[PDB]
Amino acid sequence: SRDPASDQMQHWKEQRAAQKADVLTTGAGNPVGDKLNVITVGPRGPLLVQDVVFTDEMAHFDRERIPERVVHAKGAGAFGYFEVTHDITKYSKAKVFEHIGKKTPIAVRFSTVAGESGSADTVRDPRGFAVKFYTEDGNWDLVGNNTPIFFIRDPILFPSFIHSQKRNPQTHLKDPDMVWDFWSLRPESLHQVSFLFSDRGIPDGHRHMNGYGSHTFKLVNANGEAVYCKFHYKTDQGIKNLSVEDAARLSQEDPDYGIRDLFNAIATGKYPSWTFYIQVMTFNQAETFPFNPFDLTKVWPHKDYPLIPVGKLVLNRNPVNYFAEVEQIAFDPSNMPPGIEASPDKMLQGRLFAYPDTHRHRLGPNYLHIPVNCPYRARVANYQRDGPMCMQDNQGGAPNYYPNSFGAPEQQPSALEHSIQYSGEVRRFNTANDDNVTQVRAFYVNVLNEEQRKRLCENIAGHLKDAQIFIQKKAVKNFTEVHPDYGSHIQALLDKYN
Amino acid sequence: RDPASDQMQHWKEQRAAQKADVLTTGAGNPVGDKLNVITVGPRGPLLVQDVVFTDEMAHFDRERIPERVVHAKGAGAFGYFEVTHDITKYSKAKVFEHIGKKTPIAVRFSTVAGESGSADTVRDPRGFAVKFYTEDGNWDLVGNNTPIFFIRDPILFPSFIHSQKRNPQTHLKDPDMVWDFWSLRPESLHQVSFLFSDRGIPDGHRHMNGYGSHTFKLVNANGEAVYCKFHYKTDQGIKNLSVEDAARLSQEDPDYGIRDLFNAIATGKYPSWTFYIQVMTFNQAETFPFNPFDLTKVWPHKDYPLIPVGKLVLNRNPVNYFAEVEQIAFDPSNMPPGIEASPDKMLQGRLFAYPDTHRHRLGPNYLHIPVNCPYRARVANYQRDGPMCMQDNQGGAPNYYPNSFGAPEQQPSALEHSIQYSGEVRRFNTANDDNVTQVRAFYVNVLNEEQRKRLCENIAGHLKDAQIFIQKKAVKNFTEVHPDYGSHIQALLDKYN
Amino acid sequence: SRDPASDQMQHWKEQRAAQKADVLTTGAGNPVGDKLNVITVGPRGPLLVQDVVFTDEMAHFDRERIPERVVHAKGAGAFGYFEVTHDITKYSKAKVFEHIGKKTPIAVRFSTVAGESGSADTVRDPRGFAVKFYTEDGNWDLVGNNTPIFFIRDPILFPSFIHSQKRNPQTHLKDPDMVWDFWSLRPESLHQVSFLFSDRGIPDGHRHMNGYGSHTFKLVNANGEAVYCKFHYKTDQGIKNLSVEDAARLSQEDPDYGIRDLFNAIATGKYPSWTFYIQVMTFNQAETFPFNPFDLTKVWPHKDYPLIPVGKLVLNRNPVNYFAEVEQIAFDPSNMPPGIEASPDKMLQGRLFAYPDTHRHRLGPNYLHIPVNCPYRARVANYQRDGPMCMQDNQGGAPNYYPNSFGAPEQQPSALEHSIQYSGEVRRFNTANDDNVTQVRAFYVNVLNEEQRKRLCENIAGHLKDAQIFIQKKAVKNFTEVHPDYGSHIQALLDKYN
Amino acid sequence: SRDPASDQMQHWKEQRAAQKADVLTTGAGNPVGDKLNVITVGPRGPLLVQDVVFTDEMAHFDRERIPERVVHAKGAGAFGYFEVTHDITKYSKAKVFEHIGKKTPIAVRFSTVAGESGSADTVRDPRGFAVKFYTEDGNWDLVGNNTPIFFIRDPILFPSFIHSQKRNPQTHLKDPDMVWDFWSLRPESLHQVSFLFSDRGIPDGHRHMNGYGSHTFKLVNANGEAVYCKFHYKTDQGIKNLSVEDAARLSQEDPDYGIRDLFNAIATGKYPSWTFYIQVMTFNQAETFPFNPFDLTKVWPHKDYPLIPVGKLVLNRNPVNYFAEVEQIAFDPSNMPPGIEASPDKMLQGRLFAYPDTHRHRLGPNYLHIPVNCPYRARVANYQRDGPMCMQDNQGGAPNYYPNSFGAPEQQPSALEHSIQYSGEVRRFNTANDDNVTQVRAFYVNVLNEEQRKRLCENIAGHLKDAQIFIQKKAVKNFTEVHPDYGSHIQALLDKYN
Ligand code: HEM
Repeated sequence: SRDPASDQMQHWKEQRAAQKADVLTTGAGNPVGDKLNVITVGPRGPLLVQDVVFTDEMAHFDRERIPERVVHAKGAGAFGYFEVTHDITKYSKAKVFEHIGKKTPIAVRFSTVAGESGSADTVRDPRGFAVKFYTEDGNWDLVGNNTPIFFIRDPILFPSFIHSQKRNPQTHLKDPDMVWDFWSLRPESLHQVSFLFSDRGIPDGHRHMNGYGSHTFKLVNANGEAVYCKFHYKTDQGIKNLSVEDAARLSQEDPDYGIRDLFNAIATGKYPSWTFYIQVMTFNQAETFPFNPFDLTKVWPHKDYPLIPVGKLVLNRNPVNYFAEVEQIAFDPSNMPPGIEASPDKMLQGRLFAYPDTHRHRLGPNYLHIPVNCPYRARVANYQRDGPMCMQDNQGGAPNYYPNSFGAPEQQPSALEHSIQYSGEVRRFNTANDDNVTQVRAFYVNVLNEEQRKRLCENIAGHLKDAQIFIQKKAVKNFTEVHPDYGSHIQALLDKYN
Repeated sequence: RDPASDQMQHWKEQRAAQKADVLTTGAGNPVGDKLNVITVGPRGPLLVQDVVFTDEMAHFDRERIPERVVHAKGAGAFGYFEVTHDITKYSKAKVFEHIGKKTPIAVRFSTVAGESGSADTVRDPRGFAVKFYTEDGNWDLVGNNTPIFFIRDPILFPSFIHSQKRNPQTHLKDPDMVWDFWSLRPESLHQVSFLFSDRGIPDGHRHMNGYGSHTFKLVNANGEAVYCKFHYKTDQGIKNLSVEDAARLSQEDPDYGIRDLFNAIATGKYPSWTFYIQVMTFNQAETFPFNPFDLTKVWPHKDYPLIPVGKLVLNRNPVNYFAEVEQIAFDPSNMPPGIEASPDKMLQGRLFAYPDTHRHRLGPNYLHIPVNCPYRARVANYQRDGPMCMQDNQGGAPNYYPNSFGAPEQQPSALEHSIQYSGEVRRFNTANDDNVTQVRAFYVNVLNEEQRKRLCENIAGHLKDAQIFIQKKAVKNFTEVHPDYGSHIQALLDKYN
Repeated sequence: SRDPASDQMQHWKEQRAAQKADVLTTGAGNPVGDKLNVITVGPRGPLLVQDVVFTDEMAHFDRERIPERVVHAKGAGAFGYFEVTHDITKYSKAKVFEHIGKKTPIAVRFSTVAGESGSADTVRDPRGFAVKFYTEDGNWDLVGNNTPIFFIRDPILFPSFIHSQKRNPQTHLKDPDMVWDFWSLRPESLHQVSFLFSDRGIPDGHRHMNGYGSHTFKLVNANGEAVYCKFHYKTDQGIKNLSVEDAARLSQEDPDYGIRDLFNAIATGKYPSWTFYIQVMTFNQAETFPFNPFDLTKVWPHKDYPLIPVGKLVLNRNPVNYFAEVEQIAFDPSNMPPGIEASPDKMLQGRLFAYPDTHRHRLGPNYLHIPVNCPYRARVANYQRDGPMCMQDNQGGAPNYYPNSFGAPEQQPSALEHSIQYSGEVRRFNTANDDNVTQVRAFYVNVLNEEQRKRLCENIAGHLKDAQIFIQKKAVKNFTEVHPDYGSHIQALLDKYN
Repeated sequence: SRDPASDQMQHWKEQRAAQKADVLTTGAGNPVGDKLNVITVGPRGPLLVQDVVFTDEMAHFDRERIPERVVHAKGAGAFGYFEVTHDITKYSKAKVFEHIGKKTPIAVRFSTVAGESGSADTVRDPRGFAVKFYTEDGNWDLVGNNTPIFFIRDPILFPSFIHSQKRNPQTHLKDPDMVWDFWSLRPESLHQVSFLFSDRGIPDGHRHMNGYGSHTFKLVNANGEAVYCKFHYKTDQGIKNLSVEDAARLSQEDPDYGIRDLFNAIATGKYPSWTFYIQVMTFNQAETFPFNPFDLTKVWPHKDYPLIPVGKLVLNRNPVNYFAEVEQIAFDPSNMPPGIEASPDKMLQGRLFAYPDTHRHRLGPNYLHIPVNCPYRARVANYQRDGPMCMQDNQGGAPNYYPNSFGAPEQQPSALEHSIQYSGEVRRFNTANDDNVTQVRAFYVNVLNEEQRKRLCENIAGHLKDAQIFIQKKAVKNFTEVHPDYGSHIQALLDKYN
């Protein structure tokens, strides 16, 4: 009768109408005589401990909630597949791109950074775009965003950035004062601030936005030659955005606009698609780059590094159970198959450690046993062993020590990583005084036109109006360093707001 | 502007003289640098010897604790309780022992279905939980903004919460589930009528009443027991908001209640609530037309007049929201001598439910958290080692009872009241009970024409998205309540469809 | 060769000699190229975060320890089956006894009460005998002991008893001072103390001891008539015991004597067997019992309540992985199928609440999805849809609320429990003087002969010699109340020891 | 009266005879009326959920156990102080060594590696010697052992070594087969094996053994000049050991021999003492060392690197609660104050990451709020925020992001580390074919005499007799590579044993 997002239970009943309803069992499978009333001493007496069904149900209900992700809590998920359309075997030996036509199952989670589990979808926020590839050589987690860059470039400032973006520790209120204080004290965030406050900041659903790995990745081919690559997945449905008033109205109407849109589009046969590209940079070009090639704030221009098509991402399956397949899913950037490796990108290096720790915290030590996280296209044969909530044979009676003389699993020499000589001094290097203005200026002048610049300035001024006077002055100084037109228009809008 | 916006300026001015403290790690080792990571060369990989980076990242990775399964979105405050009248005849508890006895309190305001990132101004019953720090230990009065509840049997609470919350597959709200449960359980008609009225969306936490909603037993020094209700009525006046204003406030600031409470407390506008009771004797409990322990039944003020007890004043904001509001736990089983529980099935179920979820959400030793500590009581027992054992594990005291070495001893005075019951211990079907007359009286007498019209409009607006047969069942229940109720609701639904 | 326990890895290698050694993978299935050395900059340089395999394996190593059971930590497990031999369908309608010859899979765990995971098997301690039945009506957990009785009779004293049996809170040393202080202050433990310090207190392996449910259970047949029953499983291998010197010597030589003995006996075709009996008591007989029929410190004499054979317990399978099948197993006495229910036995009522709580703490909220704990002979269907490490499909998109109009699982009236009318007053009743002497006197006089009495007195005196003078005097007073011969022999031995 | 280890409770009662016994309260401080009987309807009725005190007590008892340490589970603890006796300010700028006479509180935990919680003290095992210093610059954890060296030299093999030392995954029994298989496949463990099977392998209590940091630590003085140092704490009570028969007898009598000995010695005014030494090595000597100066299997001879006294360790206080002060204590080697830093020792680098992870696992994310782990001699201010069991004010309303313009805590420039130029290709370097024989040979010939070598061979043969033939042959080949006398004596003893 209605759209698929509301007829879920009617569809379930139609699907399971011929068969009889299952009997009501306890946790241990004991059938339940009654589940409407509790055992009491007469009509008006106290409760009995002997109500094992009540105790079981109440205890399980008391433990429903697991810790939410520290970032990207609110999200929507889907399942699909990946198809290779062109040969990039000259760059990487990974089995994902081994030949043309090789389908590969994938899982995708869309999310917002600062939004909590009960927040609205249509808000001004960078969007999370996490893709998991189920491959015969284990799982590969491409955890990207809807933006090629990020706010900061050094890992130790990520918790401070998240704290500044989140609620005030005392009042529990979202605070543009902290937001703009951090943004002005770290001027490298100007590029991402411009990207977020442009019209692309509030996309019209998850099907109308691009995805970027944002990191330079290392591709090793069969000969051992290594190149540096970027990852872009571009939507085939077209880029579409929403206005501020429309975003606020959608937020007040339905906070789950993105989830509902994705669910309906998938259930109506309107499968969203993304085209997979790469940008390959050689070692020589990495040495001769005008900036740091591994800088998270920098992009690679399309003129010197043209996009090369690789494959296509199609999402064609809604999650059966949201908690089972979306809430419990974990993306580990360290999960990289042979042929793809990490670069000296400091942010990526920090992410290599950050994610498994929080996954063990919020999902348990054995979270890789969860079906959505399992590499079911492979076998996990190693010397890892006993853990909390270990529902596996625990690899049976196999030896749990290595090396051994009893035919236990053995390492494969071909999986050894690429080696690069690194010369220098092991110390902390100050990098806040780097170049932060030229790419932002190029984006503002060349990429943006008059109306988009006006909208960007209006959005920045509207968000910054609630900050303190000196914070606004510092932000204005940064914007003026970017461009005098930027700074002057922002100052004028702020002055009329005051 | 508001003090909440000027929080950091206030914090800076609070020192105004002291230089910034040194930056230490978790173990107190001073930090040489906290802006850059240790790398080999300008463009090299990270090194594991960055102990400060590993510590900060690991602590950041574990910042989130599980949210409460219900009443997740909350606002808290601290204050005190003052006794204004003598009710020592009914109860011997030291909270009401004498007039003028100040007593520290802590309260939390919350919404039932609202998750952590949700808007305050939403049509939802409001949580009003009060904790009393008393020399006889802590007392948790976990009330609501309504004198009643939707259901009356404990085993249906998880089903009700599931129906109120997201769809398991689509993760979307389902009025289909909400109204299916409401129509299949007609006892929720009274609370539904209360919620879909003007009082459903209050204008801040300072403009709503609080109700324990349960019949409690008061035992005096002689052992004579009575049944009592608890009402705390706002002295600031009852204030409500329209649906358009509620939606606009939700779109503007989801934390309107938190901000309003914070500003009112910080501006010297301390909210107050007047404490009352409704005492019922044993015989009147036998002569009550309905079940006196029914959660869907109130006691009319004509036969059970309100009698003032004290006043609740909130005059302090939380210093740290996570430390004093997120980590606070309210256990209804925490009852001092002189107050006990009744055979109210819902209360009996809560007595077991709350400590379990507190041990899950905060940890086995959650009573060692400062906000949950009974710092007016000298705790001494035989409970021992647990995860994050905190204070002293009670030292070298014997950990078994009884013993011959002067370990803590039970005192006979704290013995509970003894009442005899007769009957067969079995499950009793109590869904066919009376559910109509109190709702009918509230609709006809308490409300007027415009309030009934608004109530019907709100119910129709919420119910229009349900399926046809669910709407028909709900309409039949409303017609059973009153033909005019049912007919107006059905007309509005037909216009909506 | 040697015992099969020592040849485990040789057997494993012989079994897996016809198959290629598995490749070494990470947690996510990524193949490992070098698991012998860490990534270092140069030969003598610092470690780099890039060792994703090192971090993952070390993190899993850091979390392999789950909390040990608060009691019965040291354990040995086995798997087998239960065969019905006779007809008891007149007493209970449970499908576990429905027909003759109906095989039923079982799992058992043998344990000591006060022993930790690192302690010796051959010590003086009541032995745990927990049996799990996998039945089409869900799992049934018969959690018995090697003694028909217990130390106490009121559940609020169980933590105090365990504390007195365990280490001193300050010195972390065993304290017979606290042991005998609690024993003397609780005279009801005299029967259990006599049983424990008799010859059968130190059994020679788990195959040479009996098992007792120790509780009166309610059996409901198809007509609704309810009787009270006991459960006895008697070893077919014979009752064999060990001396104090031999027990100490075996403890010194090998702390895992029981585990090794059970493993070798099962692996050598020496399947241990236990014969299953019941002791049925009617409502009128319970009303006319000389003592409390529900008292945990009282037995039912075989003359008035003859044992009726039911079936046989055979163990014929060793655990494949000890942690997976013995450490992670959980026995819930509340897991009772229809036809068997609990009695007003206060200890049993307390256990009904105690066990699931500690299981959720020790394993986790979803511990029933662990394969050893799954009711794989039952089709579980309920409305519990959440949990840390949700491992099945979370029952898909089925409605999570009850009642409903969409064909969700429904309760069946046939599982409704038995109802009795209990008259009285709801209050605490002091029950410390329920004739704690007559059964102990009867046992000591009739069951034990002169040499066994002498050995029992020697054992009690040897254990009590380290207590204080007043504690010894109180214990001697209790033993004299039991019998003057008991008291005089114990006091003479104590005076010789002091 | 007996010794304090048994008169604990009597002394506790004597200390509190002149005060009324405290009332019995619940967890929330509500007084308890009756903690001896449960509330039941009538004399013989079912239990009722109204027993809030019973539910609280049972629930807290059900969660009494925390996960045991993956290694060094069985332990004994004590508290004392550290006194500086000489001037080492030229090597390090640490305030712990700042000047002479500076008393400093310390905490010490003694433990066995493979021993589990319920295991005997007198067992052949390397002994743990962990020292925590409470200083004004935070806590310093010197986590050493009773041996200057270790079994292996590469971090990734530590879990395999622990698995080989611990119980069989299937039979849950100890396996000398696994032990000697790992030992023979890793010949670098020969030095440590000789040390462990020498006479000092089973010390007579914790007061009669030395302690070694075993790692080369780097000391930075005020000028930034860095040196490499070792740490030795040598007992002033004398080195005393026990025979195999005596160790077995002590194990069968009392498994807590070490704990009891330490407790009695401290309570009787017999304070044990250890003298603090260092071995300083310069950069040039490290470059010219015949072996790897950072190798965990190599020592520094006293002729070239003489010991230089620093201070004294005195333990003069028993714990007042074993769980509160010994079980909950956590030692983090990364907790190093300014003036002391780590070296490129791979094992130390691995420990720096390993320890905090397992501490957060087994004690909770906020385990530094536990009083024994708190740095109460230093003031703590940082941007770490909300966690489970936040047992402090959570630093109030201070800003939770850095940098900021509101006077939040600031980094101290003088605490910056020492930078050393490091060159070489970032890759895994094999460390198995290194030199593993000459130091063991020197120890065997010079340090050991005839009877000591005979005892060492007897002990090794007694342990190795139960291994397989090929494992024994490989071990014999390793011992022959060490010395022909070693190999021939071991093989002759093995042939006599078989
Ligand atoms: C069988 C019936 C009920 C059950 C099983 C139940 C269960 C729960 C649970 C599990 C929590 C979470 C506590 C926490 O996470 O800290 C909670 C909180 C709460 N409940 Fe209930 N509840 C029931 C009925 C009621 C009733 C009748 C009222 C009011 C009259 C009520 C008012 C509240 C409030 C205000 C909170 C907020 C606690 C806080 O702010 O920390 N609930 N309840």
